[PDB]
Amino acid sequence: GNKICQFKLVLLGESAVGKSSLVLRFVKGQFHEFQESTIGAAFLTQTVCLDDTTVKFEIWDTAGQERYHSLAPMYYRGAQAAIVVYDITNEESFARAKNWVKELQRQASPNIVIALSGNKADLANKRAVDFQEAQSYADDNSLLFMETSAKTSMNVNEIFMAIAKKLPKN
Ligand SMILES: Nc1nc2c(ncn2[C@@H]2O[C@H](COP(=O)(O)OP(=O)(O)NP(=O)(O)O)[C@@H](O)[C@H]2O)c(=O)[nH]1
Ligand SMILES: [Mg+2]
Repeated sequence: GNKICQFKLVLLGESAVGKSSLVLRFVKGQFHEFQESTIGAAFLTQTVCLDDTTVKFEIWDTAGQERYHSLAPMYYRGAQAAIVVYDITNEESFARAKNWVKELQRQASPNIVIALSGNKADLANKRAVDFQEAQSYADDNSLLFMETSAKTSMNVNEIFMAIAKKLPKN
């Protein structure tokens, strides 16, 4: 089809949950076991086919370390969507994700679409966050939830595409 559109997506979450890995998997079909912690933010783009539309994702991959918290609004101001990422093996990272969700609900655009990624789902033998508990949390907060693995690719294209399908369209 011959339509085109573009939107801004921000990833937020505790350091080491796999934000950069998810973006690299989606954008480059790449996964690096040895990824350096991000400084401030990184920016990448992917263009995909969705139905009749060529959709360009402008992706802001934020640094999750607490020392960068005050920069976050620069990165989510203006975003049409967010993915808040946690690590399914780390309950504290899940708690931190909930606080990022609260911040977005209070301070981001009121029409932002927010997804929740329970990442590192390939490490389910070390699970700390019950799937159904996270799904219920997501449902109660109007969040798109998927468990993902940047390492295997599980649900990575799916979560990004599902967001793009739910961006307002008349
Ligand atoms: N097993 C597994 N490891 C993963 C997965 N996603 C990321 N990792 C690993 O987790 C580590 C941290 O990933 P990274 O993408 O740098 O995390 P981040 O959220 O961008 N960290 P920061 O916020 O500090 O930039 C890396 O060693 C990476 O290989 C995944 O789905 N499964
Ligand atoms: Mg990173």
